[PDB]
Amino acid sequence: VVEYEVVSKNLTSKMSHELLFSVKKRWFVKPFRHDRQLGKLHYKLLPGNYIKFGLYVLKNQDYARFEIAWVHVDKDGKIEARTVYSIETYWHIFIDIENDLNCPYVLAKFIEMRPEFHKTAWVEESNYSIAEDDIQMVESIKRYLERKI
Ligand code: NI
Repeated sequence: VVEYEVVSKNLTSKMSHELLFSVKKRWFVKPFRHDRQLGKLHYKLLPGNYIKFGLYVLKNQDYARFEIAWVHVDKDGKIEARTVYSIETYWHIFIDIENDLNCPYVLAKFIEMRPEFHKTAWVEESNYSIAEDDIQMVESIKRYLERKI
């Protein structure tokens, strides 16, 4: 195993919401600890491939930046992340995606698991898996956001 770290915080002015997805498990990774105090999620990741989903929101700016990063972990414990996608848009539009009936579910779910005020977000025990592989999946999200934006 190897310990990794992302941000999950929702304050007065901004919100940084990062979740990490398991490429193999085809659903989000169950985090071993959450840090309400410093607004952080702590993961114990089997060496493998992982997508990190980033949502960054300046509320007062009605600003939302959504990213997707590829997180590669080797058996030597070495971590390397890279962004593969990024877009910037109105937060109001992003909050609207939650209620979009015909949308990329994992996306509608990520958004939906955003952190409650001053709390962190959380992930639930699951064996559930989406239909598509990580490529299709990412692409479906991209294809949508473009039409959405
Ligand atoms: Ni490798």
